[PDB]
Amino acid sequence: AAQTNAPWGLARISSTSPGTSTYYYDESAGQGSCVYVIDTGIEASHPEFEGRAQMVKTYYYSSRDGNGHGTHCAGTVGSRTYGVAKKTQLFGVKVLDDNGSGQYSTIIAGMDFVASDKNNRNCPKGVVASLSLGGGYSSSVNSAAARLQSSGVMVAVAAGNNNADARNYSPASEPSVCTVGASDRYDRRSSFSNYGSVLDIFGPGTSILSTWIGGSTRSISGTSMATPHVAGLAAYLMTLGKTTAASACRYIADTANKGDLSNIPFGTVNLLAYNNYQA
Ligand SMILES: [Ca+2]
Ligand SMILES: [Ca+2]
Repeated sequence: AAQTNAPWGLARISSTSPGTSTYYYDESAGQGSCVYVIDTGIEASHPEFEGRAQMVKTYYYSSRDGNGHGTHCAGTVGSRTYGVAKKTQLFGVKVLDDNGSGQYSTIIAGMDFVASDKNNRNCPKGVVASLSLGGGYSSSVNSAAARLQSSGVMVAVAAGNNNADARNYSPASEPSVCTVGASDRYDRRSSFSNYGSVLDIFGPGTSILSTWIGGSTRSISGTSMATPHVAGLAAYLMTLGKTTAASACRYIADTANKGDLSNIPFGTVNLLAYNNYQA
């Protein structure tokens, strides 16, 4: 299946090379897999989610995404136009308030909620979690991402937008999860992207067009937008029976476009998330 004049990020993850604008992907499109977006929530009622999105848990007055971040990250995961996995189920978990911040205790509850809640959802194809959030190192948060991962959920976390080594950010520094750096359309590492041995993969991160609240659309940059891409890709690859939750990260890193990116620090992996789809 080809989606012409697709956002550059989608087009790129179906491409050996930059500069193309068609997104190629198996028409299965992550159907029957579930991506839990742990973020500010999801405007489920956005025409772009086609009913496939729902808020499953909040730690605040409203499960409504007043911020947008989560709706935008959910969009890049499984929105019809902007999503990688156009047929995946998206499960909003609002750990972040409408100011886009959240206590580490809350976030941890959210990761643990998903580990359990997946046993309450139909995901024959397998479960993904897209942690487009981060902050200072915290072994507690790291352990929570590890647990989620262990629980049989592919976890994709942002490296962080600090242009520093991601060893010093959580859950970015957790070994067991898929730490995602960000690239731009010209295959450069996004200026803001965190790096370091801990990173597993890059994903489109700069000027990522995706769904926004008030049923709208807008481009925003950040490793936070790379992550949904890779989460999405994991949902697409699990539905194709090409990988499992446990090994998805490895499988994405094996099948990635190698050496393509410029401005990658020595000892950071030069791997760009590829769907490795042949039409
Ligand atoms: Ca674009
Ligand atoms: Ca976002």
